[PDB]
Formats: sequence, C-alpha cells, structure tokens
Amino acid sequence: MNTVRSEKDSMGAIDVPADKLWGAQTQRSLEHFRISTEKMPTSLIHALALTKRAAAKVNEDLGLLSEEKASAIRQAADEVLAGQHDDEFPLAIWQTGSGTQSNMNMNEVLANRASELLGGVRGMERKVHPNDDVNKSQSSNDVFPTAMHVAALLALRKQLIPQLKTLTQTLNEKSRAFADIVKIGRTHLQDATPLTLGQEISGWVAMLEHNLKHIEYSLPHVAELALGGTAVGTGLNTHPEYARRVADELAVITCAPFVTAPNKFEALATCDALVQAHGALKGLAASLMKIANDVRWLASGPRCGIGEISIPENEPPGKVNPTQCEALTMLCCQVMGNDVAINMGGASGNFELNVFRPMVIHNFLQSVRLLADGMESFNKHCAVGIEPNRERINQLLNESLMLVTALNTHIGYDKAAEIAKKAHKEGLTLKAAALALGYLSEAEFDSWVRPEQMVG
Amino acid sequence: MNTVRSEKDSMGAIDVPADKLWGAQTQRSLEHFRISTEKMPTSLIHALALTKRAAAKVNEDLGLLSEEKASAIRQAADEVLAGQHDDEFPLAIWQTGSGTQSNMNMNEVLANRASELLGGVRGMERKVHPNDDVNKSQSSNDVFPTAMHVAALLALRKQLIPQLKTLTQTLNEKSRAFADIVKIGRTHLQDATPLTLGQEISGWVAMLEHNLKHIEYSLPHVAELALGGTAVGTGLNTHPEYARRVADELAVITCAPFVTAPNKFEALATCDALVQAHGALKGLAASLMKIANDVRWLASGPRCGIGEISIPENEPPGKVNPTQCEALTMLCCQVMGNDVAINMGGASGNFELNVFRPMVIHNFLQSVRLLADGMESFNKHCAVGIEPNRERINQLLNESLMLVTALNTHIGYDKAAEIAKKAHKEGLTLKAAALALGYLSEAEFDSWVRPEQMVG
Amino acid sequence: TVRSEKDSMGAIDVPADKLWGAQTQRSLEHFRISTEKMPTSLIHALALTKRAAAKVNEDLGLLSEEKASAIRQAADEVLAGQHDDEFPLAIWQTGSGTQSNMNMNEVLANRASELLGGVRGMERKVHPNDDVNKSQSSNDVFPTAMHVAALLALRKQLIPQLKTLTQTLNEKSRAFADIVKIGRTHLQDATPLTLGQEISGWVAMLEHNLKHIEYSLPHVAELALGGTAVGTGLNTHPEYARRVADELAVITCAPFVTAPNKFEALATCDALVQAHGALKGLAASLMKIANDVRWLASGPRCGIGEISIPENEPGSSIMPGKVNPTQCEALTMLCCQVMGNDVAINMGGASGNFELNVFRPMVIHNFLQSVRLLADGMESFNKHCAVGIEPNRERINQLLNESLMLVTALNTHIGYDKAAEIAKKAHKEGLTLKAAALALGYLSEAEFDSWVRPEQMVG
Amino acid sequence: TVRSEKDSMGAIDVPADKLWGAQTQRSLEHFRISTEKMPTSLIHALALTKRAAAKVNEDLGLLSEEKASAIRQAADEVLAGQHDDEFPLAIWQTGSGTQSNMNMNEVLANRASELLGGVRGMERKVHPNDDVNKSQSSNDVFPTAMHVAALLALRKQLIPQLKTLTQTLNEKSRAFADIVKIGRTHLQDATPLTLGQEISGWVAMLEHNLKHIEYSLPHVAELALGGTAVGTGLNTHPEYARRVADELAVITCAPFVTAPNKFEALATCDALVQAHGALKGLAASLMKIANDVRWLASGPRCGIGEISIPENEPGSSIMPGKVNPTQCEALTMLCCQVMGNDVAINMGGASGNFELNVFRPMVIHNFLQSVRLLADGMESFNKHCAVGIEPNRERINQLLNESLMLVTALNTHIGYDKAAEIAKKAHKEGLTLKAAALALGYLSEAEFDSWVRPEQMVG
Repeated sequence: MNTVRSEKDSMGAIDVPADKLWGAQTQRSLEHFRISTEKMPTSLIHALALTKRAAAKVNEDLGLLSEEKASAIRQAADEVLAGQHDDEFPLAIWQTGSGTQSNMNMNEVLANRASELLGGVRGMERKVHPNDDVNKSQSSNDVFPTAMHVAALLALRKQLIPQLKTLTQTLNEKSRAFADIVKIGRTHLQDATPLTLGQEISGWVAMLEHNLKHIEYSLPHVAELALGGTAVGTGLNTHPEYARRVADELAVITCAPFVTAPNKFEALATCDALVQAHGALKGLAASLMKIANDVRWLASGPRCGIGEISIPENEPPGKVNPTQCEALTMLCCQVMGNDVAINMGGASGNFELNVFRPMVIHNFLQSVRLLADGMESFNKHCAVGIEPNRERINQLLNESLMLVTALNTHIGYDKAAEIAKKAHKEGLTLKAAALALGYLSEAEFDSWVRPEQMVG
Repeated sequence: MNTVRSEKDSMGAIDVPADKLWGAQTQRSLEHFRISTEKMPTSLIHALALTKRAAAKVNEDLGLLSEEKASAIRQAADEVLAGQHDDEFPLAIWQTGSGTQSNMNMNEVLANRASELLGGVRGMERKVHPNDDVNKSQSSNDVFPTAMHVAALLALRKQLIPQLKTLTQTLNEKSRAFADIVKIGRTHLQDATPLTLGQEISGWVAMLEHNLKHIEYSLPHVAELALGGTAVGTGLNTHPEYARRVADELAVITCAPFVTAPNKFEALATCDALVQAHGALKGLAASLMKIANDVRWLASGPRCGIGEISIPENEPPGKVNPTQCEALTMLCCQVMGNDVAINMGGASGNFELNVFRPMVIHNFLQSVRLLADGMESFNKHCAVGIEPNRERINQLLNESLMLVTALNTHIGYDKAAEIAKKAHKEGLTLKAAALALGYLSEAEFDSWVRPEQMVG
Repeated sequence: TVRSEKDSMGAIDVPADKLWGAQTQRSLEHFRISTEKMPTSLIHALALTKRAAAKVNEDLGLLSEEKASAIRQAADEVLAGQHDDEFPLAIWQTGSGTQSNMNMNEVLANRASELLGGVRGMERKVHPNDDVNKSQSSNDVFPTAMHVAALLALRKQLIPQLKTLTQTLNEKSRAFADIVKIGRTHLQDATPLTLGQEISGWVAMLEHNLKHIEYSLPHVAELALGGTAVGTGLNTHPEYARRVADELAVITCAPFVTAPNKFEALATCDALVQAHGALKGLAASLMKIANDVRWLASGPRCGIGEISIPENEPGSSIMPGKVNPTQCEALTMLCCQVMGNDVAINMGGASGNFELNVFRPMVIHNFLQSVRLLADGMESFNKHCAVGIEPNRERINQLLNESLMLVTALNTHIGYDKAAEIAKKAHKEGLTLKAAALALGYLSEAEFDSWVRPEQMVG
Repeated sequence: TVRSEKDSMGAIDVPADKLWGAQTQRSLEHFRISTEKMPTSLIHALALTKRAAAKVNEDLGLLSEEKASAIRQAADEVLAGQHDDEFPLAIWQTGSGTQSNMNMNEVLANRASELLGGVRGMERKVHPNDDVNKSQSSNDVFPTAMHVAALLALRKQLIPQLKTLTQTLNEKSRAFADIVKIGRTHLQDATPLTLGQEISGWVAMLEHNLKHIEYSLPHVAELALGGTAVGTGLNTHPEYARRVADELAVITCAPFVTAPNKFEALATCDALVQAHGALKGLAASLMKIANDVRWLASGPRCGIGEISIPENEPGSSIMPGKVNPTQCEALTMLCCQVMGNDVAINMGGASGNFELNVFRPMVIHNFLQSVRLLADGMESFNKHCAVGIEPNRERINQLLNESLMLVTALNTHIGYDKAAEIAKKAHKEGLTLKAAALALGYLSEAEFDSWVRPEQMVG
C-alpha cells in the first residue's frame, strides 16, 4: 500500500504504511537498520506476545490496568499467537542490542490492535497505548530477556527434546534388531577386532541418551525469568508481588516451569543461561556429526566403499547419495559456529545490561530449529530404514585378518601369527593360508573361527 | 493453490503446486528437508541463473544447443535475474551437501518457463528439458561451486568494497576535521599521554584501509570457477574449449574478472578460496568491533561516562543509546561464528567433492551482507555525524595528571613529580598543586603546559 | 651412555640414564611437533590408571604379587614427582594416545624391574606390554586417564578456586550493600542501584556456573577401562571393568564408575565436550566480571573511577595514580583462550569414526589447559585484585548526584511534566537537577533534599 | 643465595644466580597462571628489538658506545641460547606485555653490566629503563617483537616446510599420472580420475595456500616501534622509528618497515588476525589432504586400501598389516588446534580499546603456536608419510573394474538404454558390467575390452 498513516513518538511524527498495525518506533527501526535479511523468528515474536499477555493479566490483577484494556490486549496477543499478524513484525536481528525496538514493535501492534478491538482506531487517536498500557510495569531491559528465555525453553521442551527422544528410540530398535550381526571393528580407520552391528549402534544410542541428560540439566537456568527487574534489576516502579505473579502467569499459559530469576542483576547483565544451554547443544552437534558420519561411511558404495549397511534412497545406477547425513553434518557445523557467536555476545555484557541480545537469541533459536528438525528429518528419512547388507558384512569379516586369534587356543599363538603373516604377505584369506601350511583342515577352521564368540 | 500438477523424474511421479514452475526434484527436496527456515539467498539464486545463462550461450556457440532453446533459456534466466520468480526457489540450505537440489531447482524452473516462452507448457509435455537442455555440459558438482564463487565475488565487489570505501572516506574527513583537537590518551583504560582526536580517528581509517587491501588480495582465488570440471574434475563429456568459454561468458555478463580454475580438482574438492576470503572478513569484523566500541565508549554519558564525542540520536532526558554501534558489534560476533562454521565445512571435503557447500555459502554470503549493510548503516546513521564535545574533552585533559611532563624542562623532573604526587594524593589539579607548593605562577603554568605541543 | 632396546621393528638406542624404552624412543623421532607435551595432571592420571590395573590384575590372579607391587611402587614414584623427565612425548602424536600409553608402560616396567633387584632394558624383570599393559588397550587406557585427570582437576583445582572467589565477592557485596551508585545500560547513565547489588550479580553468576560445572561431573566420572580395543572387552575378566573403576575410586577418593556403554566411551569425547561447555560458560561470566572491575576502576581522572583496585606493579614517579588493571588483563586473555580451546575440542569431539575417537591428545591438552587457566586465573584474580576492591565513595556520589537520572523522584511531588522540564533545562544549560529546579522556582532547596532520595530508588 | 633488587615499590629478593630484576620477580608472584611462557621465538624477537634500539640510540648520540655494545652483546647471548632460563614469566600477564618487556630490560642490563666489568643487581653499570628501554615503551616494544617473531617464523619455518611438502606431492602426482582409479563424490562410487590428478588437487591447494600466506606478510612487516606510549612518538627523535625498522631489517635480513600509522599499530593486532586467517585456511586444506591419505590407506582389507603409507610404529605379530595412519592423526589434531587458536586470536584482536590493544601475550602465544604446529606438522607429515605414499595397483584396478561406473563407455556403441540395462542387471544380480553384458548378449568379450577404456575416461 502506498497510502500512509502518521504515527508519533517523543521524537516526532513518521509515516507508516496505512495497512500496518505498528507505530513510530517500529518504523524508525525498520528504516534505520536495513542490515541483511535476518528478522526475529516467529518463536521469539510469540514469546514476546506471551510476555505481554502475562503482564496484562497481572497488571489487571494488581488493579493497575483496567479490565477492558487488559482483556483487549490479551485478545490482540492471542491473535499474534494464532498466526494472524506475522507481517506486523518487520524488524531486523541487527537492531539495538537490548531488543528495545522489537519490544516497542509488540507494544505498538498490540496497542493499535487492542484499540480496534475496543471499537477504536489505529494511530494517534488509539484507545490503548503502547507505553502506558501495553508496556505497563515493564522495561525493554527485562521484557526482551524474558522473551528470549520463554522462546528458548519452549523450543527445547516442545521441539528438540521430543525429536531427540524419537531418534533415540529408533536407533535403540535398530540396535536390538541387529544385536546378533557380527561385523569388523574399525579403529584409526583400520580393520580391528569384531563387534556386533547392534553394539555399534548402541554407542549411538548411549550418546543420544547422555545428550538428553545434559540438555535437561540446562533447563532450570533458562526457566529463570528477568521480568520484574525493570531497567537495572532493582524492580523500581513495580509492585512487590509483580515479578512472582508474572512468572506464575507465564507458567500457567505455557505449561512450562518458569520462575522469577532469584538475582535480577545476573538476569539482566548476562546471557549466561543461554551460553550454558548452548554448550549442551554443541555437544549434541558433535555427537550427531559422528553418528551421521558413521551412517554415511558404513553405507558408502555401492562397490568401492564399505557398504555394510543400506539407507533409504529418497531422491534420484547404484549411486545413493546420503543426503540426510549431509544436511545433518552441515547443520552440526552451523551449531558450532553459532556457539562462538553466542559466547562472544555472552562474554560482552557491561554493567547493568547485556546488549548483544538479538544476536544471541537469533543464534540460539536457530540451533534449536536445526537440531530439532534435523533429528526429525534424519529419523524419518534415514534412521528408520537402516538395514544391514549381511552378505557384504560377512565378506569383509571373513576376508579380514582379524579373526585369527580364534586359532590361538587350538594351534598356539606362534602358528596363528605365522598364518596371519602369510595371509597378509601373499594376499590370502586366513583359511587359505592355514590350509596351505597344513596346520588345520577346513572343517577345523570353520568349527574354531566363530565370530559370534568374539564379541563378549 | 490446492490443485496439483504431476511432475516426473527417474524415481517416479510427484505432485507439485499447479501455479509453480519447479519440477519433481525440487518437490522431493522441499518435502524431504523441512529443516529450519534458512533458504538459498537471492544472490545465490541469481548466481545460479547467471551460470545457466552462460552455459546456454556457450552450448549454443559450440553447436550443442539449438538457438531456439538457448535463447528461451536465457530469457527465462533473465526473468529470474529481474526478480520475477523469487517464489519459485523454495529449497532449504540444509539439503544435499553438493547443492544438487538447488541446481535441479534452477534447471526445472528454467526448463518449464522456457517451454512456455516457446509456446509450450510447463510439466511433462514441456518443450525444454531440465537435464538434457538446461543442464547440458554440466554437473551439480561444478555448477554449485561456480554459483558460490559468482555470488561471492559479485557481493564483495558490488556491496562490501564500496561500503568499506565510503565509511573509510567519512572517517578520513573526520580525522582531518578534528586534527587539532587534543584529548587524553587511554591505555589499559587508564589516562595516558595525549593525542589528537584526529590522530585517534586516523587509526580507524588506517585499519579500514588495511582491511580493504586484505579483502582485495582474496579476490583472485574466488574468481576461479569450477565450471567445466563436471563430475570429478576431469571434464569428461565437455568440449575442450567449454571451460574457458563459459568463464569468459560469465566475465562478460557480470563485468567481473572470472577465470576458469587452473586445477578443477582443488575447485571441486574444497571451498578453500572462500575459507581464505572469509579470513579477511573476520579480520574486518575484529577491526569494526574495535571502531564501534571506541565510538560508543567515547560517546558514553551524558554525565557518568567519557562523553568526549556526540553521535546522532536516531530513536527516542539525555540518554542516547548508541544503537548503530550495538547492531555493528552484534554482527561482528556473527561473522566470527560464521567463520568457524565455514572452517569446519572447508576442512571436511572427501576425495573428489566437498559436500558442505550450502552451509559454507549460506554463512559466507550472510557475512558479506552483514558487513556491507552494517558499514552502510553505521556510516549514514552514525559516522557522518560524529562531533567532538570540546568543553568536555578539555575538562578531562586539564583535570588529568598527564600533562605534568610539560613542566620538566621548566622546573625539573623532581619538582614536576612532586606536583603530580601531591595532586593525586590530595585530589587537586596539577595547577592547584603547583601553586600550593609555590613552584610557579598561574601565568607560567598556562604558558608552559601546552597540550598542542605534546602530540608530535 | 646409551642402551639398546627392542620392539617388534627391531633395536634402537635409548639414553642409558632414561627409563623409557624402544617405542617411546621411536615416538621421539616421529612426532617432533612444536613444544606441547602431556601435562603433569595427565601423566599422573596415567600412572594412577596403571596402578589400579595392576592391583586388579593381582586380585584376579593374572599378575604376580611381586610384579603388581613393584608396578604400583613405580607408579607412586611418578605421582611423587620423581620421574617428570621420563615423559618427553608431544601432544601431537598418535590420536589414540598409544605413544604416551607405551611411554608409561616402558617407564613403569623398567623402574619396577629395578625395584625387584633387576635392571632397566631388555633384561628387565617386568615387561611393558605383558605386565604393565595386562588386560588393557591404549584404546581404553588413554580415555580413562583423560577422565581421571579431568575429574580430579575440576574437583581439586577449579571448583575450590571458584568457591573461594565467590566467597570474596559475596563479602564485598554485603560490605557495599548501602552504597548507591549510578546504573549503566548501553554504557549510558541509568537509574541507580547499590554497588552491593551490582556485585551480587557477579556472585550469582559464579554460583550458577558452579552448578553447571557440577552437572557435568557424573559423565566425566564414567571410565572406558575394560572396553579394551573396540568396546566388547574381549579377552578380559568379566569383573575387571567394575573392579578397576572401584579401585580408581578408592585411590583417588573420587566417584569413578565404569562407563555403562563402552562403545560411547571409546568412540567419543562427549563427556569432555559437554564439560568444556560449562567451562566456556564460566569464561564468558569471568570476562564480564573482569571487564566490570577494570572499567569501574578506570581513571584515575578520565574514566569511571568508582572503585579502586590493588596496585601490584611499579609505576613511574611522574605518573602517580596510573594503576593498570593487570589481573583483569590476564583474566580476560585466558577467557579468550578458553573460547578457542572449546572450538578445538568441539572439532575433535565431532570427528570420531566407528569404534574409536582418535583426536584425544589434542582434546585433553585443551581441556586440562582450560582448567589450569580458569583455576589459576580465579586464584590470581581473587588474591591480587578481588580481595582488595574498595569503593571511591566521593566519586560514586559525585557521579550519582551530578547525573540527570534522579529526576523521576520528583514525579509524584510536582508531576511528570515539571520534572521533565527540570531535567531538560539541566541538560540544556549544564546544570545540576537541583540547580535547574531552583532556577525554575519549582521547589525549594529543602524540598529537593527531602524528595530526591537515591537510597529510596534501589528497590 | 639471594640478592636484593629495587623498583619504585621497594626492595625484593631475587635469586642470586638469575639475571632478572625486581619487576620480573614481582611478576612471578602475581601471574602464577598455568604453565605457558613466552616461546623462544618471541624471546629472541624481544632481544633483537632491544639490540636494534641500542644501535639506533647509539647512532643518535643518546646512548654511550660502551653501553650500546654491551647491550648488543648480551642480546646476542640470548639469541645464542645462553639465557633461556632467565625468562620465567607466564603468557598470562599484563596485556601489553610490559612484564616480558621488563624481563628483557633487566636481564640485558644486569648481563651488560657484567660485560662492562660490573656486577648484576643494584650496583649495575647498565640500567634496565634508562639504558635498555631508552626511547621505548612496553606499548610499542611488545607489538614490534610480536611482528618480528611472526614474520621470521613464517619466512624461516612455515613457508620452507610448505614448499617442501608441495614438492613431494608434486613428484607423487607426476609419478602416478597414469594410474586410473575410481572417483568418489558424497563418499559414493563416481566416474574415474587418475591418482596423479587427485594428488594434483592437493598440490594446487598447497600452492594456493602459499600465495595467501605470502599476501599476509607485508602487513606483519609493519612495526610499531617509535609510536611509544600512544602512537605520537612523544619524546623520541624524528628519525628513530625509520632507523630502528631499518636496523631490524638489516640484522634479520627481512623486509621490516615502520608502520605508516602507529595508532593502528598500537591499538590493534589486525595484521596477525589477518595472517592467522591464512593459517586457518592452510589448516583446513591440510585436514582434507590428511583425511584423503588415511582414508585411501584404510584397511588392509575392510576399507579402501588404494594406497600404502610407511609403517613407523611397531605392531603385534598376530596383527600384521594393521598400519595406523599416525602422521595423519597428529596432523588432523593440530589442524583442529589452529582453528581454535584462530577464535582466541579473533576475540583478542576484536578487543582493543582506544590507544592500545592489551590482549597481546595471548594473541602471540596462539599465533606462534599455530606456526610451530603447521611448520613442524608439515615437516613430520612429509618426512614420515608423504614421501612414502605408494599405490596399491592391484587393489586400485580391482575397485575400478568391479565397479559400475565405467558403463557410460558403452553409450556411443550400444546406446544409452542398453548400457543402463547392463548396469542395472549387474547391480541387481551382483555381476560385473562385463558379465551382465555378456549374459544379455549385448556385446562380445572383445567388444567390451575394446569399448570400455578407463584411460580414455579421465579427460
């Protein structure tokens, strides 16, 4: 739309698009921070709306906000949460370091929309006011960190942890299914003593179980909310019950165990909870990288690699590219880079406020999307369909030199070592070398060399 | 649109939206890699279209593609470059690690659209074919690295370097404007011997000049193109002149000095040129971080910080938050994290192909957008308006202890040191301490203690 | 001056006055890379692992009492600092740590032979592989030593120093609980808080970090020993893995347990990737605290200057009062180091293949360095800086009261509009808030002193 | 056994048998952090900087000939390895490097005094600040020593080793130019190329890296010396900065120049952030090359096994043919280290304030470590692995010809459809391409041998 509406703040008037619900401060941010393409993610917009909805409820409870205004603000916020206003949040990640401008974006959109819901209009004649009403009892300095932790905790609980559990269950099923398939071990990339395919997969399972525990340990700190610390952490200009009440209300409307931060100075001056929680996520990325690499190397072929397993072929001779493994290894690199950006932002607070916050939460929520969706994708498009190539597994095992120790108790170490050395030097199987030396019969070799007895 | 069109590839048929121009392989990628929200950036889509346009021209020159088809493909590509088809490229960064699926996305969209341009239709009855026509003489393995370098070199030449030069010029103007304003030095954050504000700013200028040179040194390697190496670098199934011809044609239509890579194995197996070029970008990020921090610390106040300079106040007592500095310091952290992701991807090639490519170019082009747009924003909304607070600069200088050495040649080191120690112990100015001891008159102090003689 | 030792590749000359053997000597000619060697903590953890393995092997009837006792005595000599020069190998060796495993096997075998009345060298009475390495692989020994060194370093160095620094800052927070100062957000003047409140943020950060570090300890306490080459424990007694974890727990007094999944224990460094995540969290917190301290102490005249710190280095007599915050500089530098170390660790931890992660010397080099840096850095910062933090009460009050931030105390007395008018005239004309108020006749001097109370503005 | 030395804080006991003074002794009690000290390269660069400053100060008539000569002689003793134990200070010190600057001033002053027939200690004839530090600040000395050490290490260690490894791999590429092998993309069988072509990719990578490293050298050659405390050169001779850069260029034979902007030179570590960017590029290239080598050598029976590498470590007689790629492991580990070091450097380089970057000991510790790792790692990988790479010609040909990838050679002879039909039956039934072709009667044995030529499929 070309037509404009004049919106005002303490700096003066500025034109906004007539068909939009934001106000003067959103427009100034939009115009002054035309930096790349990264915007607040929907999860964070929703967390800001939840924060305003909770603040409106508590302000009404405390007699600070009229029922009529509080109810209209909560209705406007519910419209945002229902996906009706995604285009009303146009601001960049690369804005003021406190997130003030996105706080004001929510204040302006909710105020203009709440005014409409009370039979009023958007703009200067509005019935509901962004600062006096929607931002009542609040500062950008405690709202934006609150929205960061609300978005982060809900994403971990509702997306990442469920997908981690699902992938773990699938691989546990595979470990059980393949518990009796003996295969060659590999250490240093070299043929090594055998283990079962189920044992190898049980390592992946145990990795994902350990990662879940580490991620769970990080959740209580992310559950601490800054809301109520206002500008510098003292809670100046708040009711003494407000901080506990608004954390309780957020816990009610999200069904997550939010609590008010016991030290609001730590809560405002740092992103420490997110630095620590992302430490657990980069641990998961290192684990998933290893699992994804094992899968694609074991599936490599079809004839000039390892080829011990097959994976589902999802996108169009015999060349099956392990594309889910590639997407997953790529996003694991991304999580490692994101951790460095977060660490720099988290290390860079000054005095009463950390002002690297849009960048920190942009990276953090991206890592959660990547790991959650990446595990979901890898599970349904790869892991559920992993199958052994039993003939190839057996070919590699039986043509290796690593079953030779099964001969020791029968013919002695010295003759067994002689057989292995002859096989290696002359390019023979262990059986052919042993027969050539006359040290055993073929029936004895087949009776004695039992891989299923060599895996514990 | 709910209605579908059936599109086919070697795997079978799949439904695509009837109002879209992509084909079966795009649809499979869209459905199989629902991972987060990051998609190919427009710069990369354009670079893929340029690559197809150049290949079509050369294939026609070599008698391998009919004029009618080549002209229609180039027309379709020009529509993409003109911004008419942005919604036809729906694929995620987190796809196959070669970028095959986005290569096929361009092949399918250009083929379906070129078919329409020849009076045909989109879909299975098309007159122009994604693989046989649009991908003629090509592999995903040399197309996607080519598009990576085309996008990267053009972004560096057309966005980043011009904005770097502009910011450098502004700060050079400020350095000249403030060449005679003496201010207190600060080392270790402690008061130190003086320098002029122009000298201090000249350090920022020299930093940006050095960064431009480092960035320029990285451009020749990015200008090397993989196109013509086909699947593994040998150029099997290409005309012997094709690699040089298509690099020449890309140089023509982009006005940039693209050349064919002298070693196609290095070009396919690595992202080394981008690892190195991003090394120069993280150098620029470290420089810009320092410059941005100097600006916001020198502007800090209005009464309880340093306050030696003022900056433009762009968004609404006396509290001017340095929001451009905050956006810039945040994106500098992002570039550092992006470098780690790129380094991991670049270190992780195997044999004939590096398959971490969508992630590498996603990070690289993001860093270029952030640095280019961040410098553009910081320049126009902050740097052009930096002004000294001359009274505050002089207050700090004259009330410091650091002008005392101007007394040495007049009264001797021992008396000058005595004056400084008395001033420090008793909370006096140097002048008040010197007068209290009777070692000089006020006229002598004012005549002898000349900061403009202490800066070289 | 040299003796001839042998391994399966043949004979090689070894310095007669050293206790290592042929394989260690070979490693010295093949891995001459930079200057970083195994740290003493890791050497000690390797000796503890061999000491425990010998005890359990003796318990199970696999190793004779005289050999097991001599191996334990030689290991105790290593732990007692008698053999630091017997471990010359680079970090940059075989990625499983085989060479350092064999270094310990050879030193302990040659020394145990002497303790039994024998000699070092090929006539030795105790044998590096058959005796000192019995029931073991390099594959499960080296990750065991990694976790023993890591857990003990966290328990015995880092966590005590973290608690000590926290207690110091908690005392400072209480001592300065009533000192009102100007807040700063975005580096700009902001509403007040007490110096004690500000320091209480630092304290809460260190308390949270301690919890995060504690959460990482159970996984590090899981030991690979008993998984042998690929995790199956082939050729080992079924009780060996539990017994050797129990023995390590006894002799170290730390809660070591056998890893419930030996394949995860051999194929990854996941416990250390996770534990180092908590350490880089502590580095980001310490960076912030150290930066607050040095910015608050900046000056003495052209910075903030709200606190003083101890002056530990000599200055020039003509520059009295220049106090560089050198403890803050050492601490912020090592915090950068921990962030870089984390990336190296993450790359190594992401890079296991199949049954074994072979990035292990590098991973543990970084991890133990970060622990030394953080533990020693916290000790140094505490002793030489934090214990001596003092307020500059006159400067704090000058900044607070000459600022514009106390104007909101006038709201409920003369309304928002009059108070704003006071702040703008003070700013515009360079006046104090009281001056711009008296000049506009909006209150008397006594009303200002009564209404504008910073001690009533900190919650 | 001790002597009493003094600085402006008073007297302190110093070991009588050491050459440092009061300030170095104080640093030893205040910076007891971890184990990392200044590396020898940096100590030598500091001694060279003092040697050059003394020469120029003598030229300008500021320092007596006998003192300047004695200082230069003492510096030459440091360069000759006679005083390594006189530099005990941690990396984790004052962020300007003041303490190590004073360490060199005190050692050279005390030793120069002895060379003049005097003694060490407070009766010395040569004075650490007035003589050895004349015309200098820690602020411009330490960045000068950083760049001297960095440039010389790149010129004298890293670049020679890079060239040596490149030449070895170039010889291997030519030697194996006619050996056709199976390509691999996405880890999957792909169309053929020669082993020489594959190795030529490694060579081209190392050649490109050399160019990138060379591009970083001019900025590192810019020296801060002459900027003194804040960059203005206050209290220095107008020719001093050029003269001392010229003198360093003479005595090192390297193209040092005075930094054209001393404020950039003092306030940043930008040259080293940029130069380390090229080193992490080399680390990513070396990681890839090392991984190709160890994957291509994997086996001996259940991996790829296309090449053999030297076996440098002993194995077990019952496991012949297990050759761990231990040089590849050391090299990939140190490449991870370089990536982490880059992050530490970037954080330090981003963190200057106003006139001085005070993250410098940490920055140069990382930078010089990366140079040692890459130079020594390339030397080790070359000598103990790359020079011995050989093809397993039978295995290469087995993989190539038992694969499905040569089927496209049949296209122009029997059409696309028949060739595809051959590949699918071979895959479906586990046949060779020739077997599935003869079985379907689409060609004779002689037509297959004539048509399917891998040596005609590599461009």
